[PDB]
Amino acid sequence: MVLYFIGLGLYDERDITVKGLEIAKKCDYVFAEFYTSLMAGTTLGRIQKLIGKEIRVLSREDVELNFENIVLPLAKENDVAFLTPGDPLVATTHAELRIRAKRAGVESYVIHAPSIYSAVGITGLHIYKFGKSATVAYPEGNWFPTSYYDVIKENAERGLHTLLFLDIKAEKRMYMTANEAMELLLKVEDMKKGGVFTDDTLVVVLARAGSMNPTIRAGYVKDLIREDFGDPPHILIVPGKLHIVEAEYLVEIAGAPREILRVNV
Amino acid sequence: MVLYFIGLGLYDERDITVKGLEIAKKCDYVFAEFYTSLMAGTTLGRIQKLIGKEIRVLSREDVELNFENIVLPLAKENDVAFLTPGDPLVATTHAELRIRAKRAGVESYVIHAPSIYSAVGITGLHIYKFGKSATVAYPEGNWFPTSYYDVIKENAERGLHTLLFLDIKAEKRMYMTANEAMELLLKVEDMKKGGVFTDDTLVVVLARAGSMNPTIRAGYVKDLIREDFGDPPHILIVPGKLHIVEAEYLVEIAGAPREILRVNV
Ligand SMILES: Nc1ncnc2c1ncn2[C@@H]1O[C@H](CSCC[C@H](N)C(=O)O)[C@@H](O)[C@H]1O
Ligand code: NA
Repeated sequence: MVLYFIGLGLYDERDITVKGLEIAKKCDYVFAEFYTSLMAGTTLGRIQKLIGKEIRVLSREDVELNFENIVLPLAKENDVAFLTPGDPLVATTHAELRIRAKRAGVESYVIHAPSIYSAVGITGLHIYKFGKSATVAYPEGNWFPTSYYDVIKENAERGLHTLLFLDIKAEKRMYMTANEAMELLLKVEDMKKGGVFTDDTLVVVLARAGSMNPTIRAGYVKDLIREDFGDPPHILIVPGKLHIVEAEYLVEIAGAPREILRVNV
Repeated sequence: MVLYFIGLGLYDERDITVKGLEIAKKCDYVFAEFYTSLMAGTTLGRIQKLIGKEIRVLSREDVELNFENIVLPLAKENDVAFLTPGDPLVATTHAELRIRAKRAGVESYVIHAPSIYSAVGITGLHIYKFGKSATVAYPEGNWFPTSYYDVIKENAERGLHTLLFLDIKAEKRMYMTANEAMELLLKVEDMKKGGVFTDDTLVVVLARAGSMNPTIRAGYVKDLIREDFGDPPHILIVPGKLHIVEAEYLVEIAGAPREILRVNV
């Protein structure tokens, strides 16, 4: 009679909380999805071994179209868990799944876990200063989307930071690197020419947040565009004007050039 | 000879990640602060019991003025952990403490935990639609803070949601309720009269996120300003322009007036 939305956290199988683990262990059925994101620091096998339960993976369609025919029926006479990378309900369409549960007479509870939305605090950038967030999508065919560029513009204009999620093809396991995101943004700049993203723009790259050894690099596009940040997933941030304390952290921790202490403050 | 920043999570001791628990267990010394937030469902004893160590609790002054004199010296010869509610680097100034660590030749690692910043996802409001954040601070003497009012205005003009962290005076055991935040906001409106926060403004209250039954309520200020949302901590959110599914969730899950379903696109 109960459905548990449980977050898996950032990087590996140990990123789930103690509460999430113990609750999952007591569930009769455990489902998971890896289409909104993947756990690059672990495998399904390692997660299953840790939880001690067989885990049935669900595709995007399984969830978006048939959540009520696959997960909810079991939740009527059993304790069921639905695992997702990060913190539950962060992915835009997941909150609606709770309405589906209610509609079916099923109780649902949320067990939180670390999300990149909060984990980016490791970049030293004040989290109250982040503005609207966006996702950089690959152009294709006659389709060349650029809304994420306008997001950066509206945020930076008000001195706010822009968190940028990079395109991902979970099924094909293809990730968009920060390098690719930068090249794309430079391309969008040439078309819109709004003075939003150029070789002189300061950016921050966060990779493998949650791991014990994340990659945190900050610098100008002209110097980072071809730099190797390691294996995905990569997160890109376009800071607004910096707090001197933010800049100092970026210099001392993320290896940013001293130049930002005078140029971007 | 290392220093761990380890988040404890939202509500109780079980909100710590498995990674944080296992690392915290093997540390030689364990320090912690409980003034940046409130973990309503646990006690120091329960935390110590879970980690199996003696925890030395530090005050804001101990940290902000003497972190390098109390914590760092021990990190040079041992493995030290510094625990904090939620995520250690979110809406705190703890990030700067990593600079101090580095300058003392001490390596530091950050272990994230669920934060209120991402937990807002449980309100049904799209996480990427949040704009600049702010803190409703208690007036002191003749000093009446009001900047947070302007943040709401700026975000609202952009159709973005506003997350409002609520004040806390831990040494006086004072935790601002959403009710007090609303009262203070109406007073600021009377002063500025920008039509930003009135009896008719739709707001959302999230109380004790991290618990199994958090209080999630949405509605007009006039109706919620005196409602009892239970014990602290609370956060207040003034949504911007709503998507239909967001309104649907607020109505079905947060008990908002059915009339907000009719969004004025
Ligand atoms: N579980 C919870 N429920 C509701 N509000 C919470 C909360 N935890 C923190 N807050 C809010 O945030 C304020 C502390 S700000 C510090 C936040 C912390 N580092 C984190 O990552 O969550 C509180 O005064 C309160 O307004
Ligand atoms: Na945000």
